[PDB]
Amino acid sequence: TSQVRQNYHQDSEAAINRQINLELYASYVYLSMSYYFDRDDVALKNFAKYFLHQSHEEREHAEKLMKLQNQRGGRIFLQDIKKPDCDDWESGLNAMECALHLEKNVNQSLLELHKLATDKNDPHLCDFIETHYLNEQVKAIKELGDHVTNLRKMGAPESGLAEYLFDKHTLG
Amino acid sequence: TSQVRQNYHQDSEAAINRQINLELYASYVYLSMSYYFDRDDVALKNFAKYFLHQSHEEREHAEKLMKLQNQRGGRIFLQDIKKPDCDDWESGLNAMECALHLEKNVNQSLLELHKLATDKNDPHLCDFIETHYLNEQVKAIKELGDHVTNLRKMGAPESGLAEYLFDKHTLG
Amino acid sequence: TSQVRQNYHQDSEAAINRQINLELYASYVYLSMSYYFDRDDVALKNFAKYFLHQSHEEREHAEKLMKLQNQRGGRIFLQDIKKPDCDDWESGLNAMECALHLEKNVNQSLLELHKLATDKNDPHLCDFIETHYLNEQVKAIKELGDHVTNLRKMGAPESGLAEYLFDKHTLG
Amino acid sequence: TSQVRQNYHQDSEAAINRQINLELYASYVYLSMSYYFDRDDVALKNFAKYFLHQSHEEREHAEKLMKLQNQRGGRIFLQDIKKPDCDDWESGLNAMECALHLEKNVNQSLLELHKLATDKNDPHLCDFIETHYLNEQVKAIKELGDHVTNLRKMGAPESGLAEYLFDKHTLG
Amino acid sequence: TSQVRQNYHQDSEAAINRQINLELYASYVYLSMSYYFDRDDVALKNFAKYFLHQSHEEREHAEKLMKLQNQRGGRIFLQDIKKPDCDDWESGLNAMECALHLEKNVNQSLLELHKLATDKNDPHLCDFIETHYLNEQVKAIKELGDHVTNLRKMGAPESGLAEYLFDKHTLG
Amino acid sequence: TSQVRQNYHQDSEAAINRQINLELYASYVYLSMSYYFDRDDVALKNFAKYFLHQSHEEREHAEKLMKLQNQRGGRIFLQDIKKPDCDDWESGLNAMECALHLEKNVNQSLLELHKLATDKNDPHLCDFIETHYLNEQVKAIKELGDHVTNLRKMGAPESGLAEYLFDKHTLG
Repeated sequence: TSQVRQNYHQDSEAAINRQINLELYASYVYLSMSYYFDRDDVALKNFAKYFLHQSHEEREHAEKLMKLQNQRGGRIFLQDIKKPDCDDWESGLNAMECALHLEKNVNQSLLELHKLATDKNDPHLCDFIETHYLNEQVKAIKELGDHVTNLRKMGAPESGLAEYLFDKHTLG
Repeated sequence: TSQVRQNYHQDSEAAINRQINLELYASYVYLSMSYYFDRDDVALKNFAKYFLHQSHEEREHAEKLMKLQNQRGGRIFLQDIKKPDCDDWESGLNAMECALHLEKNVNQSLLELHKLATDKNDPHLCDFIETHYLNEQVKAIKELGDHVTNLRKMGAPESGLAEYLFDKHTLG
Repeated sequence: TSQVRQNYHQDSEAAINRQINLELYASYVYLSMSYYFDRDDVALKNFAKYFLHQSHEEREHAEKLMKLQNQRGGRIFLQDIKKPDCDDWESGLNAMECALHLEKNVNQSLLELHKLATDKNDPHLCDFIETHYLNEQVKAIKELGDHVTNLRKMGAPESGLAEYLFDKHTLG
Repeated sequence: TSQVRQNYHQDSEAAINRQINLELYASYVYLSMSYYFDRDDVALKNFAKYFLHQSHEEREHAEKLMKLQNQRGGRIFLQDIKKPDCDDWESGLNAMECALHLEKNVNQSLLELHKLATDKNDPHLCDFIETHYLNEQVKAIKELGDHVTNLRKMGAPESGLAEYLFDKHTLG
Repeated sequence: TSQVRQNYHQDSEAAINRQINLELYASYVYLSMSYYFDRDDVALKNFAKYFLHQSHEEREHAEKLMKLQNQRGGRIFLQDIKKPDCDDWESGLNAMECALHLEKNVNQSLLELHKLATDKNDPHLCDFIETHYLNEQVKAIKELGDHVTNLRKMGAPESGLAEYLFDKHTLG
Repeated sequence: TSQVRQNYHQDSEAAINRQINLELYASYVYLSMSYYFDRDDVALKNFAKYFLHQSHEEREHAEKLMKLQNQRGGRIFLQDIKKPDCDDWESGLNAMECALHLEKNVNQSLLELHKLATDKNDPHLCDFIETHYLNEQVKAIKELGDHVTNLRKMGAPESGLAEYLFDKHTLG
């Protein structure tokens, strides 16, 4: 019914709305993680800053998807943003592993979205996903994997000195 | 159990968590409103920018409450962020009135929070609420009331020229 | 026969030449529209500037396609540029709607071109179309739809005050 | 019927429209010539730049005539822009000679236009043609004649070294 | 076994390693060509600079592929870099033609890589190849074709004056 | 047969070509080492940057030898560049020790080259080797020995904290 809509299938619109919800959920998870490390009994300021930055970037991803939905003449339908799985993230390493797993889930959702856009012969949507989301996801996953590897090699779970020094030198 | 907690009652902590959820919900409502006016069949860019700015500011309010919760030794417990009441906001005037009503609800919640902080003899929390939230709320309510009044006097609901000119001159 | 030609099918070359003609035709249509609004009995200077800018950008699109044709070793075959459908465009709103319809036709042609490039396994051509034409087309269609919506809500066809004020505030 | 029309005869208006078409045709011819020299089997970049510059200037001439038509209260009536006579221009010298012949035809058309304006006692049109078109045409014809003479003296048709060196030193 | 690997098929990893070897081989060929023209009995400094620049750029292409291999969780497996086909490149024109043929082989390998990435439903790899390699390859092939055409038209193989002047004016 | 050759014995030319191959092989080894430390399961960015810098410098050494070969009228004869001994370098300390051993082999080759140049009474070649290669080799060997010593004293092979901190403070 939109005057601008062209070659934009309904399944693509629904999947874009689902992806919007997933990006908002990721922003919420990162917000929770950020303020876990601000606790007086955790007190790792650079971990908190890192996760707050990630939360803001995920909000940006969601807003770019909403802009895309309006550009193609689809209609945005928002849903509840579910609370994060954990309230206590238990360590810097555990938070990094959870973030890695979350970003891999988001990547899988984006790949399914790209496959749907391909099956519907929507080159603009495929290009939008490739240009703005796929490489960003690969970069984020690689960075999180590097952080997890370094924390593990330092002996992070047992020794708080490892997490302290990683906070200052890598995230600082 | 927190080493920093002092004169911070459990009811105050619970009410702060509830206020965090309300601020996040307000940010979500403003996000929905912002991308309603970005639609090709609505197409009021300055309304969209205004509501996006409000959404970001509400996110900031929520984050400041989370920082307060950590400062006093309370523990943050996040909940689901419920979807906004409407998906179609139907006009600039209707969105402004809904925003006014939302900000008045938020003000009422903050006043109840202040009364609870007073009854528990928590001067730091009372001062935090007064300094960072009460006057901001009064300013926002006054501004929204002015916008609603001007739109009504222009004849906004019937004439789209009113909404167009308000978009350019007041929100521009 | 070209020393540089590689994975460039003849159907792709023919379709590129057809697209060149369509882009030149669009530039001509926008030129006609621009100098309609320069008439003393129409006298909407910002409408004229907008459509002249669009005409120049369409010329740029055509020249970029010609450069592509030479880069891949195809040969350019120019055809007549047909005169525009109308000499009197009758209003700012009517011109905007005609421009929207023209840009949608151009988008449909580009999508058919992309499908042909996909069927011939020509990734370079597909990427060229996606990178330089598809998102530009989506942006142009969205912008024209917004202009049409605003003119309609202002009451443009009946009232010349609407067209006058749109000229100064949106296109100014 | 135009409120601004004064001492502007119908034959003058028709001849101005014909001149607009001729200027657009010249721009198209120069565009074809420019992208002939961009071919991988021709590969004379400065010839291509020269002819593209000429094409843009001819577009400017056409637009100035359209502005004149609106200034005097006449009405623009566009026609088809015929495809250029050649798709393969066969050498730098051949293209230069064809350009010389085209500019001489355009000059002859402008002189007939001036004679018509004189016979209708239209001093403004005569002055417009003299001030903006006649001396520009004489300069262009002289420059093209100089280029043709130099290419001939270098032995251009037989030796590609002549065309190469002319491209770098004269058109560079 | 990599914590970051996702939607990255083993055939894609093997083909990426093969492409790394091909890019390194191209860098080696260009190095040989560059120092052929530095010989006292050849003595064309700008040809040498051109081919050295190409050698460095091919090294950059190889390193970018290695970075890609690590980003996706694949493992780099290096092989011998075979010596170039020729030690005496015999002329500027002959070297340019050999470079054209080499770049066309590299383009064919990249197109096969893209087809493999498409068959394995790997949009990130397809986009990486399209964004960073395909258009660069097309540009390089077009430029080499232009150089070959100009050298041939100047009479390069027979006359050393042609090669001398091409060295100063085109490659200078 | 070269017009510039003077006091340049054939054995010297052959040994220079062998040294060119050895320098290229060293560059390849350092490239392999650099992209080992870029792996997600190793993730020591400053080790990778150090070894990439060394690889580029070895390429420069090879190119300077090729320039020398042309300056004296000898002829360059390139050979295959053999793949590095290892694909998994297993630790920062192990890579540093392997680099030390490689640089000592290169130094031994250069000393044999200098002895050959002395036996052939070639003062220019002896001075070239002394001025551009011998002191650089001694500096590199000393630096690598210092790095190995520090890593060993930190307990590098067992503790990843040692390698992490060496990465940030010494190579950072």
